[PDB]
Amino acid sequence: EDKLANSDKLAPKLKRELEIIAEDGRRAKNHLLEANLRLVVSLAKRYTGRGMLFLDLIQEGNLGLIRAVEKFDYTKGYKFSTYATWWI
DNA sequence: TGCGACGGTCTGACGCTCTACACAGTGCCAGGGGGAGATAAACGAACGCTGAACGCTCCGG
Repeated sequence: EDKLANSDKLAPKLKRELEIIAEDGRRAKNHLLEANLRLVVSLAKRYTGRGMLFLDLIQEGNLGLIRAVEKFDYTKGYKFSTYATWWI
């Protein structure tokens, strides 16, 4: 999606393939997010019962978790949970 | 479709004062942006000093 975001002229079939890869990447974004909904629910129930509703805490942690997945890299050899927990 | 019945939904449940009260278990710091207060200077203003100067009654030789 970064390559197709550029203004350089490429093949239209190549741009279609890049859009397909971008759609697959967005599907991966989703799949990771519904993978980690359970852990953000657990860490939100860790912080409940203090004047703020449970589902509000879950959704705010979900915002923190999409922040986490925006700032996650595979170069460091650690699991997603221990890095996501700080942002949650 | 007619049947009860099963169920949810919804409502108020006389009136006032004398009286009448308050509310509780789970992280942490660094980097950076704004405006509050102190500073010393500045352009302009008017504020004083300079007695001088005009004019008066004046006691007067």
